Amino acid sequence: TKEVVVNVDDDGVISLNFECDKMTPKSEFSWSKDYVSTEDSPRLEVESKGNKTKMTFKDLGMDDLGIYSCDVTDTDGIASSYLIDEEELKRLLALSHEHKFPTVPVKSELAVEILEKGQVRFWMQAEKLSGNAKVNYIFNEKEIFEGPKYKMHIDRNTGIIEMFMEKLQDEDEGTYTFQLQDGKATNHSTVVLVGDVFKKLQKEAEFQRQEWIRKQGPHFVEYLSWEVTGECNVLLKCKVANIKKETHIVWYKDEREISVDEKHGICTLLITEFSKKDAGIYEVILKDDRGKDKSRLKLVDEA
Repeated sequence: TKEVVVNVDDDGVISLNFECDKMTPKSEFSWSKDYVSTEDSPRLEVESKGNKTKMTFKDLGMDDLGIYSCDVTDTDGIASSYLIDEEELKRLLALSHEHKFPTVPVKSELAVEILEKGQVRFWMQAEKLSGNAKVNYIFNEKEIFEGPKYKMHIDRNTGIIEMFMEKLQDEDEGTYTFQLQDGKATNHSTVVLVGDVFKKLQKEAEFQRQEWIRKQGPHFVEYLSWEVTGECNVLLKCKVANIKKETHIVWYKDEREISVDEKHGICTLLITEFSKKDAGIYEVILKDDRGKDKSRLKLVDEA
Protein backbone atom coordinates (compact mmCIF):
# COMPACT_ATOMS: atom_id res chain seq x y z
CA THR A 1 0.00 0.00 0.00
CA LYS A 2 0.84 3.54 0.94
CA GLU A 3 3.93 5.64 1.35
CA VAL A 4 4.59 9.21 2.24
CA VAL A 5 4.26 11.14 -1.02
CA VAL A 6 5.85 14.57 -1.80
CA ASN A 7 3.99 17.47 -3.54
CA VAL A 8 5.03 20.86 -4.98
CA ASP A 9 1.97 23.01 -5.70
CA ASP A 10 1.58 25.72 -8.32
CA ASP A 11 2.84 28.36 -5.84
CA GLY A 12 6.03 26.47 -5.01
CA VAL A 13 4.71 25.10 -1.67
CA ILE A 14 6.52 21.81 -0.64
CA SER A 15 4.81 19.16 1.54
CA LEU A 16 4.78 15.51 2.60
CA ASN A 17 1.43 13.67 2.50
CA PHE A 18 0.01 10.52 4.03
CA GLU A 19 -3.33 8.64 4.31
CA CYS A 20 -4.41 5.54 6.21
CA ASP A 21 -7.59 3.57 5.39
CA LYS A 22 -7.44 1.37 8.53
CA MET A 23 -8.02 3.85 11.34
CA THR A 24 -9.93 3.56 14.58
CA PRO A 25 -11.91 6.14 16.63
CA LYS A 26 -8.73 6.51 18.70
CA SER A 27 -6.11 6.48 15.88
CA GLU A 28 -3.79 9.47 15.41
CA PHE A 29 -1.00 10.63 13.06
CA SER A 30 2.37 11.55 14.59
CA TRP A 31 5.36 12.73 12.57
CA SER A 32 9.08 12.46 13.52
CA LYS A 33 12.41 13.65 12.16
CA ASP A 34 15.36 11.23 12.60
CA TYR A 35 13.07 9.42 15.06
CA VAL A 36 12.49 12.51 17.29
CA SER A 37 9.00 14.12 17.50
CA THR A 38 8.61 17.19 15.27
CA GLU A 39 6.01 18.59 17.65
CA ASP A 40 6.66 22.32 18.21
CA SER A 41 9.19 22.71 15.39
CA PRO A 42 9.35 26.36 14.06
CA ARG A 43 10.55 24.96 10.65
CA LEU A 44 7.25 23.27 9.70
CA GLU A 45 3.48 22.73 10.22
CA VAL A 46 1.13 19.73 10.38
CA GLU A 47 -2.63 19.49 9.57
CA SER A 48 -4.72 16.32 9.98
CA LYS A 49 -8.21 15.84 8.61
CA GLY A 50 -10.17 12.60 8.59
CA ASN A 51 -7.90 9.91 7.16
CA LYS A 52 -5.21 12.30 5.79
CA THR A 53 -2.16 14.35 6.95
CA LYS A 54 0.07 16.98 5.36
CA MET A 55 3.35 18.44 6.65
CA THR A 56 4.16 21.78 5.11
CA PHE A 57 7.80 23.03 5.27
CA LYS A 58 7.90 26.78 5.86
CA ASP A 59 11.20 27.47 4.06
CA LEU A 60 13.02 24.34 3.01
CA GLY A 61 16.81 24.44 3.48
CA MET A 62 19.89 22.65 4.85
CA ASP A 63 18.64 22.49 8.48
CA ASP A 64 15.75 20.26 7.26
CA LEU A 65 17.92 17.29 6.16
CA GLY A 66 16.80 13.93 7.59
CA ILE A 67 14.39 11.00 7.62
CA TYR A 68 10.73 11.91 8.15
CA SER A 69 8.47 9.13 9.51
CA CYS A 70 4.70 8.87 10.01
CA ASP A 71 3.23 6.57 12.71
CA VAL A 72 -0.47 5.86 13.22
CA THR A 73 -1.54 4.76 16.71
CA ASP A 74 -3.95 1.81 17.29
CA THR A 75 -2.87 0.03 14.07
CA ASP A 76 -0.13 -2.48 13.08
CA GLY A 77 2.67 -0.33 14.55
CA ILE A 78 4.41 0.20 11.16
CA ALA A 79 5.83 3.65 10.13
CA SER A 80 6.15 5.16 6.65
CA SER A 81 9.25 7.20 5.93
CA TYR A 82 10.72 9.73 3.44
CA LEU A 83 14.42 10.62 2.99
CA ILE A 84 15.50 14.22 2.52
CA ASP A 85 19.25 14.32 1.78
CA GLU A 86 21.37 16.95 0.02
CA GLU A 87 20.54 15.72 -3.54
CA GLU A 88 16.81 15.57 -2.88
CA LEU A 89 17.03 19.09 -1.32
CA LYS A 90 18.31 20.44 -4.65
CA ARG A 91 15.64 18.71 -6.78
CA LEU A 92 12.76 20.05 -4.71
CA LEU A 93 14.13 23.60 -4.61
CA ALA A 94 14.46 23.61 -8.44
CA LEU A 95 10.87 22.36 -8.83
CA SER A 96 9.52 25.01 -6.45
CA HIS A 97 11.33 27.75 -8.35
CA GLU A 98 10.17 26.68 -11.77
CA HIS A 99 6.49 26.55 -10.58
CA LYS A 100 6.66 30.11 -9.38
CA PHE A 101 8.64 31.35 -12.43
CA PRO A 102 8.06 28.93 -15.37
CA THR A 103 10.02 29.20 -18.62
CA VAL A 104 8.44 28.99 -22.09
CA PRO A 105 10.57 26.36 -23.93
CA VAL A 106 12.58 27.39 -26.99
CA LYS A 107 13.48 25.02 -29.87
CA SER A 108 15.65 27.53 -31.76
CA GLU A 109 16.91 31.03 -30.93
CA LEU A 110 16.35 34.37 -32.77
CA ALA A 111 18.09 34.18 -36.22
CA VAL A 112 18.11 36.47 -39.30
CA GLU A 113 18.12 35.81 -43.03
CA ILE A 114 17.50 37.19 -46.54
CA LEU A 115 14.53 35.80 -48.40
CA GLU A 116 13.81 35.96 -52.15
CA LYS A 117 12.53 39.50 -52.98
CA GLY A 118 15.52 40.73 -50.94
CA GLN A 119 13.15 40.69 -47.95
CA VAL A 120 14.74 40.50 -44.46
CA ARG A 121 13.26 37.77 -42.12
CA PHE A 122 13.75 37.80 -38.32
CA TRP A 123 12.59 34.51 -36.77
CA MET A 124 12.62 32.01 -33.90
CA GLN A 125 10.74 28.90 -32.85
CA ALA A 126 9.15 28.23 -29.48
CA GLU A 127 8.43 24.60 -28.49
CA LYS A 128 4.74 25.34 -27.95
CA LEU A 129 2.36 28.31 -27.54
CA SER A 130 -1.15 28.51 -26.03
CA GLY A 131 -3.69 30.83 -27.70
CA ASN A 132 -3.05 33.50 -25.10
CA ALA A 133 0.68 33.80 -25.77
CA LYS A 134 2.03 37.30 -26.71
CA VAL A 135 5.16 38.94 -28.02
CA ASN A 136 6.80 42.33 -27.66
CA TYR A 137 9.57 43.39 -30.08
CA ILE A 138 12.57 45.51 -29.11
CA PHE A 139 15.32 47.33 -31.11
CA ASN A 140 18.18 49.09 -29.24
CA GLU A 141 16.20 48.93 -25.93
CA LYS A 142 13.10 50.70 -27.41
CA GLU A 143 9.85 49.02 -28.31
CA ILE A 144 8.83 48.85 -31.98
CA PHE A 145 5.38 48.17 -33.57
CA GLU A 146 3.34 46.95 -36.60
CA GLY A 147 3.33 49.64 -39.27
CA PRO A 148 4.86 50.95 -42.51
CA LYS A 149 8.23 49.44 -41.55
CA TYR A 150 7.83 46.37 -39.31
CA LYS A 151 5.37 43.60 -40.17
CA MET A 152 4.92 40.71 -37.76
CA HIS A 153 3.28 37.22 -37.87
CA ILE A 154 2.90 34.49 -35.15
CA ASP A 155 1.69 31.01 -35.93
CA ARG A 156 0.49 29.54 -32.57
CA ASN A 157 0.36 25.95 -33.90
CA THR A 158 3.99 25.62 -34.84
CA GLY A 159 5.44 28.27 -32.50
CA ILE A 160 6.99 30.25 -35.36
CA ILE A 161 7.37 33.98 -34.61
CA GLU A 162 8.39 36.38 -37.40
CA MET A 163 9.22 40.01 -38.13
CA PHE A 164 9.71 41.19 -41.75
CA MET A 165 11.52 44.23 -43.18
CA GLU A 166 11.76 45.46 -46.75
CA LYS A 167 15.35 46.74 -46.43
CA LEU A 168 18.05 47.69 -43.91
CA GLN A 169 18.88 51.38 -43.52
CA ASP A 170 22.19 52.36 -41.95
CA GLU A 171 20.26 53.36 -38.76
CA ASP A 172 19.01 49.72 -38.35
CA GLU A 173 22.37 48.48 -37.01
CA GLY A 174 22.18 47.13 -33.44
CA THR A 175 20.45 44.72 -31.03
CA TYR A 176 17.04 42.95 -31.51
CA THR A 177 15.00 40.99 -28.90
CA PHE A 178 11.76 38.99 -28.99
CA GLN A 179 10.02 38.91 -25.58
CA LEU A 180 7.68 36.03 -25.00
CA GLN A 181 5.04 35.57 -22.42
CA ASP A 182 2.58 32.71 -22.38
CA GLY A 183 0.98 32.07 -19.02
CA LYS A 184 2.82 33.27 -15.99
CA ALA A 185 5.71 31.77 -18.04
CA THR A 186 8.33 33.88 -19.74
CA ASN A 187 11.35 33.92 -22.00
CA HIS A 188 13.40 36.10 -24.43
CA SER A 189 15.78 35.43 -27.37
CA THR A 190 18.31 38.06 -28.60
CA VAL A 191 20.43 38.71 -31.74
CA VAL A 192 23.37 41.15 -32.18
CA LEU A 193 23.79 42.64 -35.71
CA VAL A 194 26.83 44.88 -35.51
CA GLY A 195 29.84 45.41 -37.80
CA ASP A 196 30.75 42.83 -40.49
CA VAL A 197 27.63 40.80 -39.92
CA PHE A 198 25.34 43.85 -40.38
CA LYS A 199 26.69 45.03 -43.72
CA LYS A 200 27.07 41.44 -44.89
CA LEU A 201 23.28 41.26 -44.55
CA GLN A 202 22.45 44.80 -45.80
CA LYS A 203 24.57 44.35 -48.95
CA GLU A 204 22.85 41.04 -49.75
CA ALA A 205 19.35 42.46 -49.21
CA GLU A 206 20.05 45.35 -51.64
CA PHE A 207 21.44 43.19 -54.44
CA GLN A 208 18.59 40.61 -54.41
CA ARG A 209 15.89 43.27 -54.28
CA GLN A 210 17.35 45.01 -57.40
CA GLU A 211 17.76 41.69 -59.16
CA TRP A 212 14.22 40.60 -58.44
CA ILE A 213 12.71 43.82 -59.96
CA ARG A 214 15.00 43.83 -63.06
CA LYS A 215 13.78 40.27 -63.66
CA GLN A 216 10.02 41.06 -63.59
CA GLY A 217 10.83 43.14 -66.64
CA PRO A 218 12.39 42.31 -70.01
CA HIS A 219 16.06 41.68 -69.16
CA PHE A 220 19.53 40.44 -70.22
CA VAL A 221 20.91 36.94 -69.53
CA GLU A 222 23.97 37.68 -71.61
CA TYR A 223 25.26 41.19 -72.34
CA LEU A 224 26.53 42.60 -75.62
CA SER A 225 29.51 40.71 -77.22
CA TRP A 226 30.94 40.71 -80.82
CA GLU A 227 32.16 38.27 -83.51
CA VAL A 228 33.17 38.16 -87.17
CA THR A 229 31.06 36.62 -89.95
CA GLY A 230 30.56 36.53 -93.77
CA GLU A 231 32.73 38.78 -95.91
CA CYS A 232 34.34 40.82 -93.12
CA ASN A 233 31.06 41.75 -91.39
CA VAL A 234 30.74 42.16 -87.63
CA LEU A 235 27.74 40.73 -85.77
CA LEU A 236 26.64 41.98 -82.38
CA LYS A 237 24.94 39.49 -80.03
CA CYS A 238 23.23 39.18 -76.66
CA LYS A 239 20.67 36.99 -74.95
CA VAL A 240 17.32 38.15 -73.51
CA ALA A 241 14.49 36.83 -71.23
CA ASN A 242 10.89 37.70 -70.39
CA ILE A 243 10.07 39.29 -73.76
CA LYS A 244 6.45 40.34 -74.49
CA LYS A 245 4.62 41.57 -77.66
CA GLU A 246 4.45 45.33 -77.00
CA THR A 247 8.14 45.10 -75.94
CA HIS A 248 10.20 47.80 -77.67
CA ILE A 249 13.76 46.71 -78.50
CA VAL A 250 15.95 49.58 -79.81
CA TRP A 251 19.59 49.94 -81.01
CA TYR A 252 21.89 53.03 -80.88
CA LYS A 253 25.31 54.23 -82.00
CA ASP A 254 26.58 57.29 -80.12
CA GLU A 255 23.14 58.37 -78.82
CA ARG A 256 21.46 57.93 -82.26
CA GLU A 257 18.69 55.40 -82.96
CA ILE A 258 19.58 53.06 -85.84
CA SER A 259 17.35 50.02 -85.79
CA VAL A 260 14.02 49.02 -84.29
CA ASP A 261 13.58 45.26 -83.53
CA GLU A 262 10.41 43.03 -83.86
CA LYS A 263 11.27 39.66 -85.58
CA HIS A 264 11.78 36.74 -83.06
CA GLY A 265 16.30 34.77 -76.83
CA ILE A 266 19.09 35.87 -79.24
CA CYS A 267 19.33 39.52 -80.47
CA THR A 268 21.70 40.59 -83.20
CA LEU A 269 22.70 43.62 -85.19
CA LEU A 270 24.73 43.07 -88.35
CA ILE A 271 27.43 45.63 -89.31
CA THR A 272 28.15 45.47 -93.02
CA GLU A 273 31.69 45.90 -94.41
CA PHE A 274 33.30 46.95 -91.13
CA SER A 275 35.67 49.93 -90.96
CA LYS A 276 36.58 53.16 -89.13
CA LYS A 277 33.08 54.56 -89.93
CA ASP A 278 31.50 51.78 -87.78
CA ALA A 279 33.36 52.69 -84.53
CA GLY A 280 31.43 54.05 -81.52
CA ILE A 281 29.46 53.35 -78.34
CA TYR A 282 26.74 50.80 -79.13
CA GLU A 283 23.77 50.03 -76.82
CA VAL A 284 20.44 48.15 -76.66
CA ILE A 285 17.51 49.16 -74.48
CA LEU A 286 14.52 46.93 -73.52
CA LYS A 287 11.09 48.47 -72.51
CA ASP A 288 7.44 48.31 -71.42
CA ASP A 289 5.34 48.95 -68.25
CA ARG A 290 6.96 46.04 -66.38
CA GLY A 291 10.40 47.76 -66.48
CA LYS A 292 13.48 48.53 -68.60
CA ASP A 293 17.01 46.94 -68.90
CA LYS A 294 20.20 47.86 -70.86
CA SER A 295 23.45 46.60 -72.34
CA ARG A 296 26.39 48.66 -73.53
CA LEU A 297 29.46 47.87 -75.68
CA LYS A 298 32.29 50.10 -76.97
CA LEU A 299 33.76 49.55 -80.45
CA VAL A 300 37.14 50.97 -81.56
CA ASP A 301 38.16 50.54 -85.21
CA GLU A 302 41.93 50.82 -84.52
CA ALA A 303 40.85 53.73 -82.18
